[PDB]
Amino acid sequence: TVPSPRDLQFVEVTDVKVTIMWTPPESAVTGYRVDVIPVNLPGEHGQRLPISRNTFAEVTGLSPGVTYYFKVFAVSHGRESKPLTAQQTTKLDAPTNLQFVNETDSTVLVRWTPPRAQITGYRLTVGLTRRGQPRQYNVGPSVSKYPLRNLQPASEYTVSLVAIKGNQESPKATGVFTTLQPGSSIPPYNTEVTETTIVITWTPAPRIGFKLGVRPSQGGEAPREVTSDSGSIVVSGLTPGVEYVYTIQVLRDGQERDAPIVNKVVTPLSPPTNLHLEANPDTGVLTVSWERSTTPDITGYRITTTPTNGQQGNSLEEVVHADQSSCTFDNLSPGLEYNVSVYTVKDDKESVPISDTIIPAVP
Repeated sequence: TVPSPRDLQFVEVTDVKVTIMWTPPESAVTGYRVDVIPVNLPGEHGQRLPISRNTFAEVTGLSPGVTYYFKVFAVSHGRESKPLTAQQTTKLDAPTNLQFVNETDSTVLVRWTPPRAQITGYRLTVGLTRRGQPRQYNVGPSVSKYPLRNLQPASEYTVSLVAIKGNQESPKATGVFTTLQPGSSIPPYNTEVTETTIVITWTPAPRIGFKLGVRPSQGGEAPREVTSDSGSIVVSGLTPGVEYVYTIQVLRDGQERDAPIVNKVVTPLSPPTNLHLEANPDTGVLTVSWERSTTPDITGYRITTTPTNGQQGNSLEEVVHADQSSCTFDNLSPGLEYNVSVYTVKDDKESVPISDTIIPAVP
């Protein structure tokens, strides 16, 4: 009979990571192994951590806003103790890429990318950067844009947006914008950002054009700056996962007669490509491999397996470092269909996955 550890403590709790530590039993122990199991959600994925002599464990690759069981087993003489078990809910992740479109000198359209967690609403705060207290707006959980009105012209505003889920609040997404000078008419424009492009679109008009500059906010790449009267400018060749300052300036009769509009955005992470699944019927292990993501400075990859038949409890995931272009899954039922997905991971951010299905041949 192996005595169990004691006093489970939560050292770090973020949206994607939980660090736990515990007190050893008063007996000689080979090491500890940690299981992480979702409490309520069947679509979520668990993890099994290898044995270690450390009295703490850092668990990453968790889903924001999800409750997990954390179970610590002591190991001795090849036998395991009863688990030391505690529950923790991860925090919410913040909305990303607050974007602003100037419509008039008093109206601005706010846009953003919703967080990964399931939410019940947003709290949107907008106020003059250097004057007074900001207004607050209650925003619904399904929307990704909000119109602002009665703004002071030629004035800089500070904007914050937090996601809400019941009593839980995410960290804030922040941004700044400056309204147009009074009475100024700019053609209606729209912006979109992808992994490698920043695009501006508008309806062409005689003697009106746009200039779009893009440069990395942290430096490291040469700046870009091009113009067009065609109604669209596509700046491609950008690096995924990088913060870019992009500047828009209207051109009237080929001349710059209005102040430039300054914006900031982070390009989405790029997924891995060329996913391959190979199942060995004689050993029972599945090998997953991919071509590295084109995103530099990622933190790793997250690999999930899910049976396509809605089964529960057979949903494990693996987190690997960025030098790994492969991983293996051991106990998958042969003859059954599994969906395997691989995500590029950078801190609490993830790419869209690359996915494929496999039927392990039952020997």
